[PDB]
Amino acid sequence: SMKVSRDKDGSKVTTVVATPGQGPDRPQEVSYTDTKVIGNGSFGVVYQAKLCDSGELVAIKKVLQDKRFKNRELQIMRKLDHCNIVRLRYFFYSSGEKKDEVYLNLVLDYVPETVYRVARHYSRAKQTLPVIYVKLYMYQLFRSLAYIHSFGICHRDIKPQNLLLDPDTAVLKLCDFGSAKQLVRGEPNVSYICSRYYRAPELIFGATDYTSSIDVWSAGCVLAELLLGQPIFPGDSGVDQLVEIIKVLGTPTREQIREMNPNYTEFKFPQIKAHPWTKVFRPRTPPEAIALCSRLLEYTPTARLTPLEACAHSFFDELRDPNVKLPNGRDTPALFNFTTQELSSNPPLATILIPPHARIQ
Amino acid sequence: MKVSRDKDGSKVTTVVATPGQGPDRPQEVSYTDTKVIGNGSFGVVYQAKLCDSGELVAIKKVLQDKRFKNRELQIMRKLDHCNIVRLRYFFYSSGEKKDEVYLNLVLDYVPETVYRVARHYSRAKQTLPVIYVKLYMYQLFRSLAYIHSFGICHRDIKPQNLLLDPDTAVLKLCDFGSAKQLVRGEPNVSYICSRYYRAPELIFGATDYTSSIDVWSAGCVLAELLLGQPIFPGDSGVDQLVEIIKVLGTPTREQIREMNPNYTEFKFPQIKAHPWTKVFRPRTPPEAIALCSRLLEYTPTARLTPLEACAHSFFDELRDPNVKLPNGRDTPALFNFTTQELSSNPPLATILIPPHAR
Ligand SMILES: O=C(NCCCN1CCN(c2cccc(Cl)c2Cl)CC1)n1c(=O)[nH]c2ccc(-c3cccnc3)cc21
Ligand SMILES: O=C(NCCCN1CCN(c2cccc(Cl)c2Cl)CC1)n1c(=O)[nH]c2ccc(-c3cccnc3)cc21
Repeated sequence: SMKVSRDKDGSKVTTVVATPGQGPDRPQEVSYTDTKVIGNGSFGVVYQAKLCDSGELVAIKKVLQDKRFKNRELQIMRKLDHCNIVRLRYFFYSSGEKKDEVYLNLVLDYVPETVYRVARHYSRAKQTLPVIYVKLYMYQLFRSLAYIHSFGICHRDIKPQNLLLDPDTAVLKLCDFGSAKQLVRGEPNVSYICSRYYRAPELIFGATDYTSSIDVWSAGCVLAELLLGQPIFPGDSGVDQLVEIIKVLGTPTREQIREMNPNYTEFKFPQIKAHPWTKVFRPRTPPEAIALCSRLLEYTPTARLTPLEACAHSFFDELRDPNVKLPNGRDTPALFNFTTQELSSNPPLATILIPPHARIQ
Repeated sequence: MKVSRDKDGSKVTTVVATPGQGPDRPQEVSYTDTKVIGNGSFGVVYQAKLCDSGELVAIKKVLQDKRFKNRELQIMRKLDHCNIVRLRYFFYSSGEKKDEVYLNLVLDYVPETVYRVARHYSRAKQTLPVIYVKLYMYQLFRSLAYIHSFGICHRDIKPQNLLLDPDTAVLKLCDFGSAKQLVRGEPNVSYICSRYYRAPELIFGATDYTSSIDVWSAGCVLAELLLGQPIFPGDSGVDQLVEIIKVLGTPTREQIREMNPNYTEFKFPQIKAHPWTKVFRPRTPPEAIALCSRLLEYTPTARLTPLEACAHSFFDELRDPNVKLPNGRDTPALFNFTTQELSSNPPLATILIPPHAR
């Protein structure tokens, strides 16, 4: 049930009764107006709306509700609370004319930009994003990956379109969990998740026993794309994607193929040596960024850095400097308020992750 | 290879190349006017002019593994069809720098592709006339019916790999770098075939697929030509599958088992079957929609064979004795079938060869 109405200057106003995303189930009277679509596709429509009272902008994701099982994205969104993940404020059910079908609406934070759009603005003008922003955007993404992985949840669709951005505050928030799923060892999972360009090689090889390290590969493809100005492993087919991976990483040894897809899909690749990673990027590319890419984009999934280990990489040392600031003068967003949940994968890493100045009493 | 010039300042290359569809007696071949016309993954595709007949040719240059023999070459020397690009010659040469051997494939030159022609009508906000949809689709099925009779699967049917001569309306299939003979019992990789056109059993990661993946990809080209845009788009397999469910409906558990037996352990939203007639524009011929529904089937064994598609009622206008091209010329070769081409279903010759043919 929803109650449509108007204000007194015009302005159509919708009022729903929604459940808080987190906390106890205390129903909520939420009124919003100025509804405008901000893109759809597959899952459904994603709207933008303005809250009537406070005037804040929010996003509403409207998908079809399977009457059999409850929506998996909703069960995950309610378990999550992190500064680098888009927050589920409320959620409610509704319809739309007859249909006899139920729609699930997820009221989330609104963030005005995406990494895809920002990287495209710089790419169209023949230039790359300033490295300080690349450090800030990837650190916050690796922080969000270390959080959901602590719960065993794999995003399974890391791409620049799913990385929201506030340009003023440099805050990054991961969004779109319609492909996320808790990965339990011994259980199989579908191999056709994740978008092109960013699929881990074990996904291209059709493996079903993959771990959360596929998110680390996809995040590594985002970092290299921001450095190169174009996707590092493009291709319209899995064969084309693999060729671009062989071009950089080299031919995968037989033991590396076993770690990816143990099924051995029965293919023989051309033998190409290892592209020295320094030749892949621009001349003035920071070598620490090149070092991070090589440690994220590894054939062997267990050899890739964990999200928490990526945050502690030397490429992010500038963010731990006490005098670091955004170019526009403001302070950096919160980068060191780690929780025990966040550090559970490797608590001793807090000796590096939390700089001394972040502990000044 | 011996680089030289003419006498007007043109630069001419002469190599000793082996005829593709011959015994094995190399000749001296000279070409000029070399220009890049394609690149990516495999290598570079050049265009050249034969110094004798002035005939335009395409040279596909790829790197050669010294271990095994290039599988594309071994397939090309076996093929001889009017709707498949012809391997005129092939030769080896150096390049790059680390003493690496390069294989060069001298093929036919066809000036246009289905992708580029369709992209023009899409930009101009119109649809390709159905007569051209008939001619292009028919010749593509004829090419698939040929290679499938050898057990060869193209595994990459897409409009970019469908060359077109606009004046003669001749279609020629090209790009066999993914082609492979599919033998029952042997597994084959599931990461072949380009996006938008991958068969559903490929998205499910099945390794026991048959030649019917080309038929699905063919059906995706037919739907795209009728719509003016891809019918099953998506940057991921989940997105591609959802667009398929919206048209075909939720596949029954029987259809899931026939697609990928492993059952990838996923549950899909229960969407009813979109009426095929509501997918296309109102003026779309019903015979075209009928052919699409018989190509884009969940169960791979339920899809039409390439030969059965050539005999579909959608191509009846092509068998009319008074059909002509919009530019006035006659239709190209459409009925010069061979015994090998019809081996899948010989009784179909009564329909495929109209009474007025030879
Ligand atoms: O996407 C967001 N913001 C984008 C900024 C505004 N842009 C959209 C409108 N526009 C635009 C875009 C393209 C072309 C044109 Cl011509 C135009 Cl005008 C300008 C740019 N989200 C946000 O803020 N909270 C969210 C919560 C969940 C999801 C989400 C997305 C996908 C799947 N599931 C959930 C997305 C957002
Ligand atoms: O592709 C072919 N013809 C079409 C070339 C496409 N364009 C034509 C002209 N043109 C262009 C023209 C006007 C404006 C603009 Cl703006 C432009 Cl760009 C530029 C190019 N092939 C051909 O004739 N024989 C082949 C043999 C093998 C392969 C092949 C391709 C991929 C993998 N393996 C084999 C391709 C051809």
